[PDB]
Amino acid sequence: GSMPPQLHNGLDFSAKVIQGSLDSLPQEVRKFVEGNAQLCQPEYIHICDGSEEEYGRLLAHMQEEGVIRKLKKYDNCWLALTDPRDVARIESKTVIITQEQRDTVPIPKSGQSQLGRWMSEEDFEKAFNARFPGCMKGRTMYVIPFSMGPLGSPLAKIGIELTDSPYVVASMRIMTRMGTSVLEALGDGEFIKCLHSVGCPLPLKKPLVNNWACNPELTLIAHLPDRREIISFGSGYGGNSLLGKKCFALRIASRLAKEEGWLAEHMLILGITNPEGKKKYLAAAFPSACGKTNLAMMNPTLPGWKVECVGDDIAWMKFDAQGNLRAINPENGFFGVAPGTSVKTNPNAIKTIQKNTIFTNVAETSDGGVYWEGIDEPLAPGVTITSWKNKEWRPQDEEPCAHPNSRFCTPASQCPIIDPAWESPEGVPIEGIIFGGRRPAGVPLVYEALSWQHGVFVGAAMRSEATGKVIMHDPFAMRPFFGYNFGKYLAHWLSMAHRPAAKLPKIFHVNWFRKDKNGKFLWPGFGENSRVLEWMFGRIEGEDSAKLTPIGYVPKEDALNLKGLGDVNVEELFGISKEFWEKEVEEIDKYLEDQVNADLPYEIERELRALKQRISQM
Ligand SMILES: Nc1nc2c(ncn2[C@@H]2O[C@H](COP(=O)(O)OP(=O)(O)OP(=O)(O)O)[C@@H](O)[C@H]2O)c(=O)[nH]1
Ligand SMILES: O=C(O)C(=O)CS(=O)(=O)O
Ligand SMILES: [Mn+2]
Ligand SMILES: [Mn+2]
Ligand code: NA
Repeated sequence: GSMPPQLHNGLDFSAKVIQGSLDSLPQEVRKFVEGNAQLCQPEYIHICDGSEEEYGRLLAHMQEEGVIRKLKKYDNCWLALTDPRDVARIESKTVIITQEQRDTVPIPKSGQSQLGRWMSEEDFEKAFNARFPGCMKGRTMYVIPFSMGPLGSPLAKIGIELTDSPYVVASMRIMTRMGTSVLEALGDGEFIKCLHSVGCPLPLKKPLVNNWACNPELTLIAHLPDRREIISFGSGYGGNSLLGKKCFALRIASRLAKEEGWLAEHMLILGITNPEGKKKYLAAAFPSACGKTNLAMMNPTLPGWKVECVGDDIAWMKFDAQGNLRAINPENGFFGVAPGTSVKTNPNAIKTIQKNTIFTNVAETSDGGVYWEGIDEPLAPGVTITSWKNKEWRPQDEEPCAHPNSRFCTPASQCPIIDPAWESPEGVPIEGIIFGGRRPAGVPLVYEALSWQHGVFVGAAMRSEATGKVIMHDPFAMRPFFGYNFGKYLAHWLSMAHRPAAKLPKIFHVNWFRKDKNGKFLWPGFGENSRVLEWMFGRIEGEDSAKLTPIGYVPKEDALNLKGLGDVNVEELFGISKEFWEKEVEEIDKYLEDQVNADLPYEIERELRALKQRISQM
């Protein structure tokens, strides 16, 4: 782009560029970079090229500065340990800015919205000016050009993330497609503007914990959809700092999707092939910490079935001209929870994460490997553990060796079951959509919606045990992620039924988490969930394998393959109690009335009425 006009030499940052050229950038990309460099005052500007030489130089830089350690047991794997105040995506510090609040959340009838957190433009201006001026002093501003989706896909969109964290650059190279080829594809096109700072200008005003810069008291993750901007300050972690993932590919993208006729969803995508050589793609929305990654990478127990992974967390979907709902994974890697990952629960993740992977907040073994609760693989006599708090650790310490939200960040092209169409620009045709969460009582293993409207209500009605327990509402697994008013999002989903030629997927709801009276899981889950997927497959083919109930279709007796599982308390796992469901519909009704209020579509109110009526006839 061109040099800004100057009476002095205070606006052109060319002398501080240590990789790339401001003159090579598209005009509007130059203006974004240089305007924010003026505000944030970085010492240098590094324009990322996405090369393997860059990446290795970056990793070396962080290793020299003690920001990450090499895991010498594996091939090109690394470990970062954070400040314990900065360990997760933080919804209480996450906002969306629009002129009118109702564009962002429905105005609730009686209570405070739980469907988003609106901030006015003027309050955001104050917050921005209290944070960003001078915030990169003494640091490098990295410029990360990235594509969400295969480079060129009709469904793909480009962002530019400015950050002062080399951890963010390395993680974005895995999680997105990053570098010079993205700038060449973008040209003078539109892009999402992503600004990120850890909020710790040098010299440091406050103590640095574990070599991990953050500013918990000023953390703020903001989204300005009308300006196509995402501005995040004070956290270096996950969905707060890797701005392509939740901030772009769910919050900004769900609003662009509403504007443009598509969907952006917190869904895995998988391909499943049966023993008769037929393959189908499924999408599934479960809340965080409710097993999407385990399902997306399943190793099925049933012989002759195969599952392949297209993505594990975000889906972008659009009807094509033929009426098929086509989906892409806009991500380029998996940002998976590490604890609980074992050969029993996710053997294909175990395979994937031993090369080219960055781990955050797991334990390190003395021979340079990784450990966490639930890994279920013993260490040789002699090998010791350093916990994620950087302290010698043993099991008699009561605290976990890994933080419960610790992650791996691994390339998708390495997974041994990555689907052969996972980067197809046309996307994959979705034939079923699965909702679900953690329900210890009342909700059976699987049911099928009665109609598309009923299915949209079942997404709306989702609830899940918080991870005393509380049963939270998390409609469509999107509660922390709606880019705009949920009522309008329901209308958008309902409207897909009115598109001529639309081939609507079947909608299901699952529950892996039902417990008996003693608190034991009724269903063994994991790869045995292949039995539930086989039933859903047959359903999509029209098999006569369902029985009607008040909450939807369930498997007929004998319809699930439970060979090898004769031991299961089938009475309890599939049972439907009038008393539980009368209470459930009352909670659903109270939630939708308060939280969606004047923006609740008629058709969702009608499905609530019909479910109440069907339960009343039990
Ligand atoms: N009982 C049971 N637990 C399951 C099953 N599948 C996954 N889990 C549990 O789900 C958790 C793992 O899910 P996460 O990786 O946290 O879930 P996610 O949906 O991928 O979350 P995000 O990556 O945060 O969006 C662990 O507690 C697992 O034991 C299943 O079939 N049965
Ligand atoms: O919280 C989630 O749903 C996640 O996938 C982790 S993060 O990307 O939000 O950090
Ligand atoms: Mn996951
Ligand atoms: Mn997620
Ligand atoms: Na650290």
